[PDB]
Amino acid sequence: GAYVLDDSDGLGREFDGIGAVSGGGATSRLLVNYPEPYRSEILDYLFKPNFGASLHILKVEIGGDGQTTDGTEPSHMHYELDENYFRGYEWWLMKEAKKRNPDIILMGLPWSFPGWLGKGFSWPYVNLQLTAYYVVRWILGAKHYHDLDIDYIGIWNERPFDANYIKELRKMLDYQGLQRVRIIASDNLWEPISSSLLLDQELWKVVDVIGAHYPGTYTVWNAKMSGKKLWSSEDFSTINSNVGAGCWSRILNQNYINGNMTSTIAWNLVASYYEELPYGRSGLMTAQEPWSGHYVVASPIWVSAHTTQFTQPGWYYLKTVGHLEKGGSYVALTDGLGNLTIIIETMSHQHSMCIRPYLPYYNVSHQLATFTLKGSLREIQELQVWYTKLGQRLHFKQLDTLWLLDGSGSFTLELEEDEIFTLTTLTTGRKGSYPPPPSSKPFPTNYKDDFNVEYPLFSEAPNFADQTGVFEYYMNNEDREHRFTLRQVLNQRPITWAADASSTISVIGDHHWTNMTVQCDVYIETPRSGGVFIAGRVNKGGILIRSATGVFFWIFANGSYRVTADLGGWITYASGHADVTAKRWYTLTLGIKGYFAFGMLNGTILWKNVRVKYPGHGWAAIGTHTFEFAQFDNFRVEAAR
Ligand SMILES: *[C@@H]1O[C@H](CO)[C@@H](O[C@@H]2O[C@H](CO)[C@@H](O[C@@H]3O[C@H](CO)[C@@H](O)[C@H](O)[C@@H]3O)[C@H](O)[C@H]2NC(C)=O)[C@H](O)[C@H]1NC(C)=O
Ligand SMILES: *[C@@H]1O[C@H](CO)[C@@H](O[C@@H]2O[C@H](CO)[C@@H](O)[C@H](O)[C@H]2NC(C)=O)[C@H](O)[C@H]1NC(C)=O
Ligand SMILES: *[C@@H]1O[C@H](CO)[C@@H](O)[C@H](O)[C@H]1NC(C)=O
Ligand SMILES: *[C@@H]1O[C@H](CO)[C@@H](O)[C@H](O)[C@H]1NC(C)=O
Ligand SMILES: OC[C@H]1O[C@@H](O)[C@H](O)[C@@H](O)[C@H]1O
Ligand SMILES: [Ca+2]
Repeated sequence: GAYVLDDSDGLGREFDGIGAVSGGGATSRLLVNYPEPYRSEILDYLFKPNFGASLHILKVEIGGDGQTTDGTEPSHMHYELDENYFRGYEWWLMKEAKKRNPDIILMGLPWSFPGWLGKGFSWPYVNLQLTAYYVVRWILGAKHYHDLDIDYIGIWNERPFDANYIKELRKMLDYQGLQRVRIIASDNLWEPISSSLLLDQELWKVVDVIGAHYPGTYTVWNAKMSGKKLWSSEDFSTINSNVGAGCWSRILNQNYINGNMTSTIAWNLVASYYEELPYGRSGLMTAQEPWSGHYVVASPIWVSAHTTQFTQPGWYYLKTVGHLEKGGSYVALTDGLGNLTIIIETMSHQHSMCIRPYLPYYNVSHQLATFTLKGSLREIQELQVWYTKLGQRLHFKQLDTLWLLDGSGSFTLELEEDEIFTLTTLTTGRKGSYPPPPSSKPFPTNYKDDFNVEYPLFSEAPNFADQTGVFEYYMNNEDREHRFTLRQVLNQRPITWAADASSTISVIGDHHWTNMTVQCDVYIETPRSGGVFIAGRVNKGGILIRSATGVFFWIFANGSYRVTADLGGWITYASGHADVTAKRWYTLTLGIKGYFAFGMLNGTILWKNVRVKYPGHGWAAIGTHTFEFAQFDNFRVEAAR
């Protein structure tokens, strides 16, 4: 009915920021090859202050060469004795974010690790000092090569922690003069981390934040007892339609209200991965067409604004926050300098369903809300007003100032369903705008890449999304016909997070493609036992990469060939002998039209009119039989969608 907002009785918990994740996995893959100015606009919509999402926090995967949801991300140590601080795009992303917001808070977390850390096991805790050394090299590198200070380091995404590891990781950070860097654990459930902290003072000393995943707005008693900052360190993961923006809006408030969480971080920052990959379009905005420049500033960018443009890490929540009588919720915060921000949400059950968890139905309906400013707040007479309505929508529209000059220090609102209001003393608010970008367009139906780039800006060719193994630009001075190629660089299975395939593979193009011709030069580096393939109609990737079907055309250095229906090689379409050895350049062609396929070795037919499942559709792809060195060159694809 009436709700009091006051601070004379003290303050709530310190606010830590709203953020998002790049990674887990390859979520930003297709953002790096956006033409300008679009790439830069997209970044502005995410990171520029007083503009778009205006994020406070950027969390990135520390790549371990394993598949980690929508692809793999390259590690800084592929092998023992390898150190390279320039692979992939997270370094870049971090720099672009610091460019726009110098005060952005940066976080790193591993999902997978290179297999060599396991010392013969797929386990990152066999040698604690080795795994810590690995993780600490990354933090050092960020600083030494990119001038990036990493503020928070995690443990092992949604996997078990080892308390001795966390202790070692702290000792190791300190030893390298990284006392400044804080530790967040365990990026999984509230337990066993929370009880672990109450039972072990030494573990308690070295963990600074409890970050939990998909908590459904709630915490647990042990976490409250710990006195640690509590964060939803990964949340959201829902299609950025109105439903998703509704989900985001509700949990932004109710994570603090119900769960005492002082930060929430969305997976993922931006949908820059093929939509047909797992959890497609579940970023705060969409940017999945570098070939066209098309991007969508989706509802969740403006939901974010309603909190980020009007708060900063270091502000405090008030004690007075809660639910509304008739549905929805409200939080309020101050900076302790006379500024006050009020964020109100009325998301209806039906337009705010998150993927994890699903909420039993709850009611929201029209209501009036009366707010009264007691304590050091009574002295406020003017408040700027921002308003969003989800579902025909209006986004982040500024409304006329509200005045409380009567001396009541009180006002009232006509709240309805699926609305958000931000009431703030701050006047910096802005609904940033660039002109609309180009219209969406399918992936090009003729496409070529000869990999001829001597100093590439990124470590991998555009549009190729690795789903097992890691493919890289490769310069080979000692050959002149193939001096610039794409090379698969893993020589052993990673300490996996997902169920990586047994074969490496990178997918590309348009998932709708159904008739297509794929050509590529391939070179097998391993004698006797090596193998490579090219494919089309590849229908699954990411988390599901093991399930992928399609038409796979393999050659091996034992003088043989197989055509399979599946990446796992279980199902045979044709197989035979071929004049193929290791360490020789061969040109593969694969043609698939309706019910039939054919392969050519070096322009000459190897197999014709082999029957294949149809209809079927999916990407094109290149890859290798195991985790083995191989090269590709002069890639082309001609497709019909
Ligand atoms: C990919 O290739 C398949 C196979 O070529 C395409 O399906 C085929 O579509 C054609 C024409 O669109 C069908 O042609 C036939 O033409 C005669 C004469 O006018 C007509 O009387 C028949 O009823 C039929 O329309 C053909 O039957 C059909 N083949 C199969 C196996 O379904 C497909 O359109 C191609 N996909 C894309 C989008 O490029
Ligand atoms: C409200 O917010 C601002 C920013 O936090 C407070 O600080 C001043 O704000 C102006 C405008 O941004 C700056 O140009 C000054 O340099 C800031 N002064 C200081 C000492 O930081 C401001 O004091 C707060 N008070 C209100 C309600 O306006
Ligand atoms: C957390 O929130 C509850 C209500 O949701 C509140 O009563 C309690 O004081 C808070 N716990 C803290 C800040 O430790
Ligand atoms: C929700 O509550 C309102 C107000 O009490 C009521 O009019 C409406 O019938 C309720 N809807 C459901 C499905 O419970
Ligand atoms: O909902 C999808 C997300 O789920 C999390 O468990 C994971 O950390 C993310 O990488 C992503 O897969
Ligand atoms: Ca070349």
